[PDB]
Amino acid sequence: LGSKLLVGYWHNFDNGTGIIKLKDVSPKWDVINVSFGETGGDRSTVEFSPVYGTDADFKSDISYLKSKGKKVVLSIGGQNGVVLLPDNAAKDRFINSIQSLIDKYGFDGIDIDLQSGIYLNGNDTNFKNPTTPQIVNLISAIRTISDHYGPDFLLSMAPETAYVQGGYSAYGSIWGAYLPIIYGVKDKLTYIHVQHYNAGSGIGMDGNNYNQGTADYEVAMADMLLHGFPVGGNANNIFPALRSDQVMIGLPAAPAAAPSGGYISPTEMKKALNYIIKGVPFGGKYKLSNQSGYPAFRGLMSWSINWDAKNNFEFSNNYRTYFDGL
Ligand SMILES: CC(=O)N[C@@H]1[C@@H](O)[C@H](O[C@@H]2O[C@H](CO)[C@@H](O)[C@H](O)[C@H]2NC(C)=O)[C@@H](CO)O[C@H]1O
Repeated sequence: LGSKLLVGYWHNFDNGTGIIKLKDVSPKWDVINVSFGETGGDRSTVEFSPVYGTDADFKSDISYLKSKGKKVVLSIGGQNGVVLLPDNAAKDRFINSIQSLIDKYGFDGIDIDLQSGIYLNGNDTNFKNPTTPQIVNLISAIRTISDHYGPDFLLSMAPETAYVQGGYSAYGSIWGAYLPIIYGVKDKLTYIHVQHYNAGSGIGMDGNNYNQGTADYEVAMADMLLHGFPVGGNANNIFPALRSDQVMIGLPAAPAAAPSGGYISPTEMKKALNYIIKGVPFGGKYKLSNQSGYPAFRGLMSWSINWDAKNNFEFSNNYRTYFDGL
């Protein structure tokens, strides 16, 4: 896996942007997050069927990409996905159904993109030791699935900001709810790409409010994970820094990819990237915690490959050239 990645979500569906067959995906993407595994009635058995091709065709397309150095990852969740693991039985259905799918298609890893059904219960106050079954069991399942595969099974996650940086303001309900998951699987975690979009405003470690889609916002939000931060207003409850190589930023490929805002122009985003990676500022209001940068910052994720293809390949072309240019 390269040191500066472009991770692109791939639509296993036509939402009007069309279907791109796997071999027609731009090689600028290093990792392809196939979207999405979802559940039926039991909310625990994950299901997936390719939007084009026989199962064997799709598996073959995945093998081809892998032969080219690309990673093809199964994403679980997104917008409409629901996974509920109230008990061990549900956890086991989740584990087994996901392993079967990885075995069936040869996926390189999994991406956790669960955006519903995840809450810190009352009394669940310690991110190092969660008590909410959904959280405890998700952690357990993720470790178990990761441990079912070889030395470079890829694990990623794409939580919304409330679940992560939100933990700076509160710890309970959705606020900070992915912190225990991140912490619980950090030794297996390849990288996390929080969704810096459909997000409104975020509070930086300088206590200031930042608006999504601005360079300052992107730096302030990433710095939380790069530096670590106190949780829920408690100076004595510090969430530790992840490895810089575990930190990515998730962005919309085009304005329309995130209908509630979040899109940032590459020209503005490169300002943020230069500051995060090299400690080179751009006259912004946010001050980076390490003013000489975090060189090992892992790269950018985008929703999505399909949106990118529809937007003059702006995201993939701009950021591949930027990262290659470093
Ligand atoms: C990772 C990620 O961006 N997850 C969310 C996306 O799922 C979501 O895109 C929407 O996904 C739906 C399936 O879950 C599609 O039906 C829907 O068409 C698609 N919407 C668009 C505009 O592409 C994005 C939307 O910005 O939000 C993410 O949170």
